[PDB]
Amino acid sequence: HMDVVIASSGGGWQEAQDKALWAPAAKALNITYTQDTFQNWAEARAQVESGSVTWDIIQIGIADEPQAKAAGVLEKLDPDIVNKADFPPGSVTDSFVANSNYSTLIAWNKKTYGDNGPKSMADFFDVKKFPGKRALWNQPIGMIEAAALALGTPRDKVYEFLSTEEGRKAAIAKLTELAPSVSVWWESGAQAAQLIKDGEVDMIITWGGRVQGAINDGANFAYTFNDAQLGTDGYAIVKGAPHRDAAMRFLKEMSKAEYQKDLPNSFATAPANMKAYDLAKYTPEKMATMASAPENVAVQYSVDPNFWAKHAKWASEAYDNVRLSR
Ligand SMILES: NC(=O)CC[C@H](NC[C@@]1(O)OC[C@@H](O)[C@@H](O)[C@@H]1O)C(=O)O
Ligand SMILES: [Ca+2]
Ligand SMILES: [Ca+2]
Repeated sequence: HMDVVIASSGGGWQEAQDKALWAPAAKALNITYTQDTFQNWAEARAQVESGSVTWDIIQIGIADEPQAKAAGVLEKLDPDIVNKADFPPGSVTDSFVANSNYSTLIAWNKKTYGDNGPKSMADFFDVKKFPGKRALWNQPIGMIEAAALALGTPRDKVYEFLSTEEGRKAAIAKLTELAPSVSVWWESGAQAAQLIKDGEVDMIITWGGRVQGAINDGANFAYTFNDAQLGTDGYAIVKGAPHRDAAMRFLKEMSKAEYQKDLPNSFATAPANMKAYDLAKYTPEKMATMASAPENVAVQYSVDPNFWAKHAKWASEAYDNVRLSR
């Protein structure tokens, strides 16, 4: 009840944040903290709506931020919590501080397809060319866009296509056509990593760090950055946080280059603080696994928070219908 409560999505990703950021920053500030886990920012909304907020810091996505901010779920962060020039443009708002870049990408089972696995969203959606069990997230960010890409939309026109009612309906129709081949709608990064380790799916759209972690654990899977979504993860403080002031100081400390440099030590993620790269001096081998590496960025498209700030409610309901058809 006296400790700052920080929450992310568990598994290897939470363990990496706790080791590189939370435990060293709390030690430097001589403070005590408690961890929690959640999969959707709507759980932070529920706390705000119930009138009993227990979480202080929440780890959310860059495209969750406009929605959460509009719903009054987030506190406004103190000015100069970070220097905006040290982070990618748009990754730091008045209610969010980025901690990393990651990819929502295609991974496939080498026992099923060998080296000849799906290398694009058109291939992921091609049950004729690639027969097998698919796994998709139970939340729509990266999933609606995957269907738009599968329909032939160029990566740079994804959100131009999803700007019309016609494009949005076509993306849902493409997901509905794929739905009978979707054996599991994964709910957490650790569950997606477990599906990969057990070879329970033939192909999956999930986060790069989770995929690489499963492969490091022995999974006979391969993956590509082609047609992947370049995402941004970060921190926000819950509106009415019981330890708001202490949380603000903790978030300021953990955003520093000295902690950020250690974030990809074992977990395949890309630090958001640009000064971390100079401090750590990552090997080319290390850089190649990073979502934000130039060669990887070249075959990706960035998530658009402006799209999600407008059509999240529609996407949630329509995507729920696609999954509820099973
Ligand atoms: N930054 C990273 O490298 C990790 C990427 C990825 N994070 C995705 C996430 O932030 O997306 C929005 C929310 O669903 C979160 O629960 C989740 O941790 C993961 O958990 O694997
Ligand atoms: Ca994991
Ligand atoms: Ca990951």
